[PDB]
This record gives sequence, C-alpha cells and structure tokens, in this order.
Amino acid sequence: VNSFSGYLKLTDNVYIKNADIVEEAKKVKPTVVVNAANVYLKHGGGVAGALNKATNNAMQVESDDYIATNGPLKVGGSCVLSGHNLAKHCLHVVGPNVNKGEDIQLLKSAYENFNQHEVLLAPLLSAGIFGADPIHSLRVCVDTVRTNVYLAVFDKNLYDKLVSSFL
Ligand SMILES: O=C(O)Cc1c[nH]c2ccc(Br)cc12
Repeated sequence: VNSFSGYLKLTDNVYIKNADIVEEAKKVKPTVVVNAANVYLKHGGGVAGALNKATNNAMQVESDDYIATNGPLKVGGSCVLSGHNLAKHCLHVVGPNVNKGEDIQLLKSAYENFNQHEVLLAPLLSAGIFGADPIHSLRVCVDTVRTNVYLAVFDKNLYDKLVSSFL
C-alpha cells in the first residue's frame, strides 16, 4: 500500500489523476517526484518552473551547482537531485522538446529513467509546452515504464481526453 489517492488505474503499474503536481507532491511527499527538465536544468517555466517556484528557488540553486560541476544532461537523460520540501528526491528527466526540433524517438529513452525507481509521481514527458502529442506520451509511458508511476495531468480537458482515448 502507498499514500496516493483518487488515481484511475490504467494498467498493472500506471495510474493517472487530474492534479497539480506541485499540490500533489506537497500532500504525498513521495520518495520521487519527476521534473520535466531541460538539459541545462533551467527551471523557469512549466512543471520545472512550477516545482522550482514551490521550493522558493532552492531547486534552481542546487541545479546550477550540478551543471557547473557536471555539464548539461543529454536529451533522454536524467539526474537525481534533492526533492526539497516536495519529495525525498527529484528525478530531473529530459524528454525531447518538439518546439526546439529534438527527435521524438528519444521519448522512450527518457521514460526508461523511471525504471530505476520503484514508485514515482510524474508528469507526462514531452507534452504541454514540449510540443509532443500527450496521447503518444501516455502510450510510450505505459509501454516503457515497468515501475509504479502516478501521473498528474494539470489540464482537466486533457485528462478527460487521455482517459477517454486510452487503449
Ligand atoms: O499536465 C499537463 O497538463 C500537460 C503537461 C505534461 N507535461 C508538461 C510539461 C509542461 C507543461 Br507547461 C505541461 C505539461
């Protein structure tokens, strides 16, 4: 048993809810929250900007030190950093950004990072301002992630569309 509430069950291991991932993280304090990161860990907008704002910018301070030491992530890659006040850990995962012209085929590689963690709270990778089709992102998630993933979908109309189209 775990502390996630009100999720619709999609598969053996994938669950979904219409929720603000910031508010969900604050309530659950999961072991792992996933950030929809970029390779520079520049958290100004979207989930990255919302998560970072909820940490009072401590996520961005930590991330700038990580980049100064290690250099940028790869598209499809990830790193584990602090979860600050939201979670034990934050898994920063870089899905391809279609609006920057990155290869959508890297989405599967991005989701494979989730398999290193038994349970995660996560957004859909490469959807929203990332420019990929969220229906596609959900299909890649279910076909790639084998660990238990709790997906938070911010947009109510998109949540309803994802559930009603899910195969
Ligand atoms: O949860 C959503 O509504 C869509 C979504 C999934 N991933 C996202 C990343 C950024 C932004 Br902005 C939105 C998204």
